[PDB]
Amino acid sequence: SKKGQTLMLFVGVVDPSQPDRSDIRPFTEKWTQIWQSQLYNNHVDLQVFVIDDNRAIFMFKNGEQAFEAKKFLLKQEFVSEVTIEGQSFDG
Amino acid sequence: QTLMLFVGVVDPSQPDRSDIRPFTEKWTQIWQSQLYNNHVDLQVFVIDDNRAIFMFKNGEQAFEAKKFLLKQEFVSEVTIEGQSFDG
Ligand SMILES: [Cl-]
Ligand SMILES: [Cl-]
Ligand SMILES: [Cl-]
Ligand SMILES: [Cl-]
Repeated sequence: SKKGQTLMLFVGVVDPSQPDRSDIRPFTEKWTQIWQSQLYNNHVDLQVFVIDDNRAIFMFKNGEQAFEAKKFLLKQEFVSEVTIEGQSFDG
Repeated sequence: QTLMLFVGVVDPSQPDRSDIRPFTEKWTQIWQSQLYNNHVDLQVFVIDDNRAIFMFKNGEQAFEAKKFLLKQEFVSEVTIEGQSFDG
């Protein structure tokens, strides 16, 4: 069982070597898994879903850690943006 | 185990358009409400202008919802995933 509401991140990826290119799925898959590993080693457990060729969702086991994860991701070269969202309605 | 559904939405009156956020927001709310009136509680996370995640913390209810959603005119696709953290 979890403590707290469910939060996730959306994480955009840009390859600076090809900056206007959105169809970079291999690169997004590579780097999101690396970031997941680095976050795991900082004691932040999350599940990754690659939902576009250049965008992924990180779902947290503990939503309290969403800000630590956003802060980490925004330090990474290939992260273009990061937003945090909770549930859309009231269910 | 918590289960979730990835739900794709299509507006047949705006065929081949993904920029249908108002329609997606309306219909995901309606489906959530209809399921709640039959005792299935879920949370919606809208993830694109035509896609949402429905999360079922009573996990088994996800298969009931999947059956309900796949027969909706405005649902293009529904896939089911389990919540799982490496460890
Ligand atoms: Cl590391
Ligand atoms: Cl994962
Ligand atoms: Cl944000
Ligand atoms: Cl909700």
